[PDB]
Amino acid sequence: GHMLSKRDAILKAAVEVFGKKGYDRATTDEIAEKAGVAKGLIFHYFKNKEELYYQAYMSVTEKLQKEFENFLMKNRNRDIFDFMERWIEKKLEYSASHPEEADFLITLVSVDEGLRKRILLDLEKSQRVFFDFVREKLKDLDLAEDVTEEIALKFLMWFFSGFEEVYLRTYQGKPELLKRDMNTLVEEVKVMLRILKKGMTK
Amino acid sequence: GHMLSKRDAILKAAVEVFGKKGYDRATTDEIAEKAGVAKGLIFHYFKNKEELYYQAYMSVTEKLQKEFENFLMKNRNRDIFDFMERWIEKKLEYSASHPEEADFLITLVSVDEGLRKRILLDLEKSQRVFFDFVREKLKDLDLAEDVTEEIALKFLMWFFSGFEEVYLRTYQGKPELLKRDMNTLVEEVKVMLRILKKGMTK
Repeated sequence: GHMLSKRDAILKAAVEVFGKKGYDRATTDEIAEKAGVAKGLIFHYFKNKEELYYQAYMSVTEKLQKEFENFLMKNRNRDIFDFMERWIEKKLEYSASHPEEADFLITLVSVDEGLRKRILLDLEKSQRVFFDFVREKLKDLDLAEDVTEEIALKFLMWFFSGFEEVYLRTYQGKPELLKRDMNTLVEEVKVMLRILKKGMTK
Repeated sequence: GHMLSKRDAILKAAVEVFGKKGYDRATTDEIAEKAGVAKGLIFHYFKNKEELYYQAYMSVTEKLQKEFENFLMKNRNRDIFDFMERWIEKKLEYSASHPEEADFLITLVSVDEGLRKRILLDLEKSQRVFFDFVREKLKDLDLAEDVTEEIALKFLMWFFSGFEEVYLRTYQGKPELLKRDMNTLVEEVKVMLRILKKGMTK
């Protein structure tokens, strides 16, 4: 019976403690105890706590990216609002089923600005897949002749990404509550995208 | 030539260091050096760093509340979207002119959950003034017969409060950039509220 590589064990423990305590409050002593490794092995694979946080972050966002690209490739031809609605439903389900990953991702706010910036630069190339897709699909739309593709794209991304942020924070450490509110959230999201569509297009 | 009371000097220094470093990284040693007081006087007026953060937070949100209630009392009779547009313009101006307060307020995310929760409970009574006002003005509207006052109010507050959050973070430590982007931001905000209005109402 094979176990996790020592690297993946550290990363899973990292995802857990960081998510619980936050970056600043978490200790690599604790992450190592939790991983069932000697304090010094964190140093071998990672060098320092900042680098641990960073690889942990890339490792989780890499998982998410694969999910997304599969979804993209299957639902590419959909109407852009239908696309987003469906995608949000899917992220809602991931989050309730992967609460430790969820709690961890939302910790990106509380890290020193230089660490956070590094992550967003190294992440820009992947987040631009969804961004370029929407920008593309917006061309197939009848935009209200006071609304720029720029404003539409801006509004749409901000709805999409702030919604993520709002529920992750509201339901941090409370997965069963998210699950209880799932159906309502999905229906609220539906109407909201229908408001954007209507207000946004001719 | 009278100076700040020692309490207000501590609080102003608190607002500055917390805003710079964040709650966890900031030290009360540093706040006291910065305030030109002995390390022990923080303890006399405040007891601990958590309590310092909390009074600092109440003190800044108390300033904001007075601004808001004056604005409310003058612009009470406006159309609710016109009201919000104007209010956002005003908050944009405050923030660029009071960048240290701005940077400080956005630190509420990175504090331990129990401190953050305390602040939001003690703050609920004041934030409900704006909330109850909007809820009230929404009754004077022709809501699209798939849109509940609940969803409308939810969408409107989330636009309003996430916009605050987005610009505070985007322009953290960069007041002259906010000022440069002011006019564009105000115009983007205008169109976005016009999209909500249109999508939201008959």
